[PDB]
Amino acid sequence: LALHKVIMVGSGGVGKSALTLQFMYDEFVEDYEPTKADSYRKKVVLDGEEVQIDILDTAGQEDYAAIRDNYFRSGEGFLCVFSITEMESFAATADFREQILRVKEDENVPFLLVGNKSDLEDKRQVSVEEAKNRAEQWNVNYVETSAKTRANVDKVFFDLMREIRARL
Ligand SMILES: Nc1nc2c(ncn2[C@@H]2O[C@H](COP(=O)(O)OP(=O)(O)O)[C@@H](O)[C@H]2O)c(=O)[nH]1
Ligand SMILES: *S(=O)(=O)c1ccc(S(=O)(=O)Nc2ncccc2Cl)cc1
Ligand SMILES: [Ca+2]
Ligand SMILES: [Cl-]
Repeated sequence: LALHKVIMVGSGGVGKSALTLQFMYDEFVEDYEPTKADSYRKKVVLDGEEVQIDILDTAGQEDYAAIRDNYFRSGEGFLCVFSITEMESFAATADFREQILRVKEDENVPFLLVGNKSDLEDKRQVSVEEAKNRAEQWNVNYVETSAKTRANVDKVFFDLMREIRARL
């Protein structure tokens, strides 16, 4: 099977693990150890083709730059997550983008900008407009998700795999 290597990136508390666990296990998991990184593998039928998705749920603990870069080098696509309720997590996505680009050397690397916690509209700090503008500047798609309601969870994983399939 095609193996699509996906890496979750984003600053702390944005929903990397919650998104991953909703996708993997159809549960909203609210207390996942913030410092625990893990890998997940699932067989999925992508546009009618059985493939395997491998998800690296990063947790920020790899501070050694060479090792962090080695992990990103092995990734084929990235879900770059921020929380719509934390402006600083949106700002932080620039850093992950730069890190990925330094390693992958390809501005067209499969990459979605993911604004999570869309079920907390009353706590929004990041406008849809400014996130769409950033996605336009980077030539990536912007999708808002909720790990709590499952809104667009399958979409971001499947659309990232579609980019991996098309581009690689
Ligand atoms: N309401 C809401 N809470 C969320 C959502 N995603 C994550 N959370 C909560 O935000 C906290 C941190 O999420 P987590 O996935 O552990 O963040 P990580 O550090 O990026 O892996 C947890 O308490 C989650 O329950 C979401 O879409 N909606
Ligand atoms: S490794 O498999 O021993 C390993 C994987 C992931 C981490 S981390 O998620 O805590 N940190 C990390 N890893 C890759 C890219 C960025 C970041 Cl922050 C640590 C070890
Ligand atoms: Ca986590
Ligand atoms: Cl792992």
